[PDB]
Amino acid sequence: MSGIPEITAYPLPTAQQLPANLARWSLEPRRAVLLVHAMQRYFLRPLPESLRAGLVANAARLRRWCVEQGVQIAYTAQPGSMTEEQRGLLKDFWGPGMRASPADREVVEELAPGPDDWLLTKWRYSAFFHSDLLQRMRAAGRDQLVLCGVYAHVGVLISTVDAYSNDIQPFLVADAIADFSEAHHRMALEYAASRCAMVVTTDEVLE
Amino acid sequence: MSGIPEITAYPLPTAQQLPANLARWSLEPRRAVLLVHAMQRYFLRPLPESLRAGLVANAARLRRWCVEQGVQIAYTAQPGSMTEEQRGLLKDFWGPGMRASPADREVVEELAPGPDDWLLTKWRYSAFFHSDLLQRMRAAGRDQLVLCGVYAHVGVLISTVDAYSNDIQPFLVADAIADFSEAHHRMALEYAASRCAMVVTTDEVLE
Ligand SMILES: CCCCCCCCO[C@@H]1O[C@H](CO)[C@@H](O)[C@H](O)[C@H]1O
Ligand SMILES: CCCCCCCCO[C@@H]1O[C@H](CO)[C@@H](O)[C@H](O)[C@H]1O
Ligand SMILES: C=C(O[C@H]1C=CC=C(C(=O)O)[C@@H]1O)C(=O)O
Ligand SMILES: C=C(O[C@H]1C=CC=C(C(=O)O)[C@@H]1O)C(=O)O
Repeated sequence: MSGIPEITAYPLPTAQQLPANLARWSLEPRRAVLLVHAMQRYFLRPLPESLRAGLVANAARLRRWCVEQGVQIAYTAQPGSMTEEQRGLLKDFWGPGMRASPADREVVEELAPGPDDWLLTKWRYSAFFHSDLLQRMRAAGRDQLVLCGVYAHVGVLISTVDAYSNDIQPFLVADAIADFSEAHHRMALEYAASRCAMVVTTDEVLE
Repeated sequence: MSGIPEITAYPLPTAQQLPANLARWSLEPRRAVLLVHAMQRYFLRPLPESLRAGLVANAARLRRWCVEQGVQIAYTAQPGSMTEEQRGLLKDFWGPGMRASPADREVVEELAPGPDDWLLTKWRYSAFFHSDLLQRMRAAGRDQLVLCGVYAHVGVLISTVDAYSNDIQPFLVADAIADFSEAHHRMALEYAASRCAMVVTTDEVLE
């Protein structure tokens, strides 16, 4: 009862297909965190292999640049086997959710965390919710957030909104996210570019 | 430089045009708060009069039922004349924002707050952000939230998401909200019904 629908293959958007950004922010490595959002085996299994492959190749490219440039890396991941109390109203849309087993909860090996990277717990749509993401960013002097991962219109977008709300400038990497469908993905970008982030492609980040 | 686009008249959705709810929550007055979200003069002036009139008539109907049934009423409102620091990244999409003058910041008279109603400050998209909404709901023993107001896809939706995330069951009143366009409004409902709320009409609440 995952609540996650059948996902049909679609192309990741190119720079030419992105909506116009209304903001004018510019990414500075020294100010930034890369949020690798919910790239757990359980959340990537629903993706068709072509989409999975495109997503993980770009996120990996992105992560390597970030490490080379001194961008702080952060992963969010659900603990798995949430208690009823922990699960709360996620139950109603998404069932009991993934198990606390390596097969479900592991970050996929192509994005394997390194010793210096932050490991944050995901409870709800926003990566900041009941995590110490905000506190860590403040204590690290980092006020920009680069987002990649899944699902574009759900946790990725809501995390973007929350960062924005905390006066943290977000950069949503349009082809290093994936979603339930092309339309969901496109609408997440449209929302971001006009309401809370700079929408960019992986190449655009790498310059 | 409000950032608010020209809004063209459109009909509020009827029960038959609503997306299917995936949740099964049921509103109990004793558990609930009615959030009258950003119904300030400044935010309603961009609406064409037909849309304004439909919105305020349904919100008023809703508020009267809520009072008759013992539902706690709460208003959110921006202080106006935000400092640069207070305004933060809202500046980039929405300019300096409304003034701290009655002409901008007042709740519209058709929804005039009463002495028992909560007055909460709005800073960002989510009504909970830097307000004491959550704290008050917890201390009042209320764990359901009925939302009306503007703009459907921005603060109304993000507030709905935040309530949901705090295991507070939301009820989004589809024809007691308004938005930048019909498509924005419809997509907010689609999002809500499948991700964070029961979507209902004013009549459906009044039974
Ligand atoms: C910016 C993001 C915009 C998303 C607009 C609608 C998002 C919710 O879309 C929902 O997806 C479900 C499949 O998961 C469908 O079954 C629902 O009918 C549909 O409304
Ligand atoms: C669930 C809510 C879905 C909204 C999908 C897109 C929302 C943002 O829509 C934006 O509205 C602007 C006018 O304000 C347009 O100028 C932008 O081009 C458009 O992308
Ligand atoms: C990958 C996300 O997880 C959520 C979305 C679908 C299923 C979930 C679950 O089973 O818990 C999440 O709540 C995200 O927030 O985008
Ligand atoms: C009515 C809202 O205010 C926001 C939306 C547009 C302009 C705003 C402003 O000028 O501050 C808000 O940030 C809402 O969150 O939906």
